[PDB]
Amino acid sequence: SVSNAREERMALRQEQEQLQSRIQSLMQRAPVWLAAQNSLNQLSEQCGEEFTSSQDVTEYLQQLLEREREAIVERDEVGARKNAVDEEIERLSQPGGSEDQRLNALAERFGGVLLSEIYDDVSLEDAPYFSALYGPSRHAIVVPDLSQVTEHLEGLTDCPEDLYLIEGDPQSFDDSVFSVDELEKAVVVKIADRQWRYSRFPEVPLFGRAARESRIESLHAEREVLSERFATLSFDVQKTQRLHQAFSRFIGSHLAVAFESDPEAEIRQLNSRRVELERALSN
Amino acid sequence: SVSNAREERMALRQEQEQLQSRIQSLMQRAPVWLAAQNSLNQLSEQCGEEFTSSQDVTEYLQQLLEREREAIVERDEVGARKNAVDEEIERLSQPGGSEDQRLNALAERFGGVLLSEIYDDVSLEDAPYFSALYGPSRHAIVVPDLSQVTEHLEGLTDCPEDLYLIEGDPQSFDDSVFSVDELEKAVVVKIADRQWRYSRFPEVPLFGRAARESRIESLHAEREVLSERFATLSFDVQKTQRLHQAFSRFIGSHLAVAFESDPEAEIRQLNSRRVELERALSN
Ligand SMILES: [N+]
Ligand SMILES: [N+]
Repeated sequence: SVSNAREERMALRQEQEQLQSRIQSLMQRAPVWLAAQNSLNQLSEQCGEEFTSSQDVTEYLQQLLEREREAIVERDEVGARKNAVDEEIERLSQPGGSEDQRLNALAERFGGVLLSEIYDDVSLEDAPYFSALYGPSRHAIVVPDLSQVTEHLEGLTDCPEDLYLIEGDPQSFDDSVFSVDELEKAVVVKIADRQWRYSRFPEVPLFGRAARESRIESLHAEREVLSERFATLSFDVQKTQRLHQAFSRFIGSHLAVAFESDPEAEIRQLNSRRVELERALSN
Repeated sequence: SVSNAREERMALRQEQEQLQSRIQSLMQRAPVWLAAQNSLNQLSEQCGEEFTSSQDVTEYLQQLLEREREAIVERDEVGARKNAVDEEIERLSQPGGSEDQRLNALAERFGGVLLSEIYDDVSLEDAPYFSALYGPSRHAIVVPDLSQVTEHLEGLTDCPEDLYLIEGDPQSFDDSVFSVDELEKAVVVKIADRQWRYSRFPEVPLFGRAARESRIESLHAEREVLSERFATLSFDVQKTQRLHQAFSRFIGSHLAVAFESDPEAEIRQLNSRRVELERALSN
């Protein structure tokens, strides 16, 4: 019967050579599973959440990446709009410049209103065109009687060499009328027989500083709201890309190892089992 | 007979007391008639003439005084005219100033002439009025086709905001026409319905720098001819007023005495006569 008793003994060593080498691997495993556990606590500490599983890690990260891309399009979109205003404003600001002061004085002299002020109200898209339109008549003074001037007309001496005057109701003024051919960024009026004026569209037109200055305020409001939202976004992004890179380090290095049962658990268990085997080889 | 012989003797002393005192006066006379003769030679030396008589002195002086007054009205009249030119010139010179250079460039661009040059020819009395007249159309460019511009019209960018153009023959240009009311040192055009322009007469009008610059030359010519004649006159006057005062000194002091027969002539004559008397009182 020697065969059952001898072969039986083999199988116990056979196993013990397995438990021995099996344990040895768990020992290489430990130090790495240590570093792995550190990184996992740390990264899981960076945000209030609990990672029981590796799938949790992948889930928190799907969300992390949307937070990121969305924040990057908004911060980019905002700053785009911000710069579109930094620019806008710049344009409406440079002033030409300079209308004559004397005119203000004469319009005050004769009861009545300036035209720079009557049409100070006009729109931004229209303002440049209408300035070219009235030719040198832009700074005309509007007075309904034209009687005050005729009297004080002789008196005036220092007035600008050409003075333009128009009889109308400043409160409800009735637009002029021209023989005109509109050209790109310019206008061509037939002022008379065989005579024509070409006036370019100005940057900073006489007419419409009031609707203009008014837009320029609205742009400052918006700009400061943008720079405020931009600040919040760009921080938000930096913080997110910082947790992005957080996950990568961990993913590339410690992710496989973690979510394993501690090595020591099986190392001590296998050991009491190998001691049990050795005792049976002893008995 | 004692009476004839004694009384006869008296009359000889009687006379000798006359010759004695008569001679004494001639002696006071001499030194003064000396100084008188010096001044007469001297003054008669100052100008090539001969004074045989006191009437000669009065005659040369009538002439001297006309030379003087006439020279003083001419020198005064000349300098009056000179200063009327120093002034004139000053006025035509101060330049306003300044017409746009770009215009020159554009008129060269389109075959054709400027209006500042078409009317550069006008008169001085008319120039200021016509400048006020054309309003801002003074610097218009005259071109007969108006075709070159329409093509290059779009291209133009930097041109002054208002550009004025007129189709005519620069060589034989046909004046514009306005609805105008002429005012003192100003003009009032009805440019349109319910619209009027007031342009003051300029000092230094755009039109007529060519008839102006041309007058200004003629004034420099004349001015230098005046300052030349003025120089000759004013010297001539100084020299004359110097001979005027020459005559006065002499007139006030030595004129009575001169034109007398030398004292010594009668002093020696009377003396041989008083010696003859004394010899008869002796005999
Ligand atoms: N328009
Ligand atoms: N005139």
